[PDB]
Amino acid sequence: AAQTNAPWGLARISSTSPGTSTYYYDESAGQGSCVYVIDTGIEASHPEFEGRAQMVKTYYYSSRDGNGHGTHCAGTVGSRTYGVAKKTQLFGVKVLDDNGSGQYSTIIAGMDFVASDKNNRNCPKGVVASLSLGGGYSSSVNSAAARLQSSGVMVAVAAGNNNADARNYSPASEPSVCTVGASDRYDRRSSFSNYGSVLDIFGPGTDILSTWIGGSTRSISGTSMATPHVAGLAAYLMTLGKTTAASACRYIADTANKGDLSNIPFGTVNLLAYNNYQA
Ligand SMILES: [Ca+2]
Ligand SMILES: [Ca+2]
Repeated sequence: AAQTNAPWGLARISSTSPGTSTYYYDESAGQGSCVYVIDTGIEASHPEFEGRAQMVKTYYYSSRDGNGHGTHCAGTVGSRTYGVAKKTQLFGVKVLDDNGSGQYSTIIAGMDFVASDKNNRNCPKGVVASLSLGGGYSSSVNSAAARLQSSGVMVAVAAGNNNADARNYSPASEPSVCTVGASDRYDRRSSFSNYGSVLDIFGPGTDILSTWIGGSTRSISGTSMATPHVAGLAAYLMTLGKTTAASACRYIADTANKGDLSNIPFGTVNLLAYNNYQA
């Protein structure tokens, strides 16, 4: 399948070079997989989700996304026009309030919730969790991410936007999950992207067009935007049978575009998510 005039990020993950505008992907498109978006919520009624999204848990007064961040990330995972895995099932867990903030205790509870909840869902091709959030180092937050990964969920987390070593941020610094940095359309490390040895992979993160609340769209930037590219790619590859939840991050790194990125500090991987599609 081919989506013409795709958002640059989708085109980038199906090409060995920057500057293309078509997203090439297998028609299976993540069908039979499930992705939990742990964030500010998801506007599930947005036409772009085609009924494939639903809220399953909130830690606040409402399950509504009053911010937009979660809806944007969800859109990059699996919306029709802006998504990597266009037929995946999306589950929203609202651990962030409508200002985009959340206590570590709530974020941890949300991770433990997903580890349990997945046992009540029909996700024959596997389960992914996308965490476009983070803050200062916390061994408790790292431990929760490790548990979620251990339980059989492919965990993808944002490296953070501090232009610093991700070792001082959580859950970015948990080695057992998939830690994602951001690149721009010219294959540069995004100027805000964290780096360091704990990074596993880079994905598109600057000027990413996706769904927004009020049935709208908008373009924003961050490692929060790169993370759902990788989460969606994992769901896509699991549906194809190429990899499993335990090994998807490694498979993605193994099959990535290597050495294409500029402004990568010594000691950080130069690996850009790539779906290796061939018609
Ligand atoms: Ca290349
Ligand atoms: Ca890792």
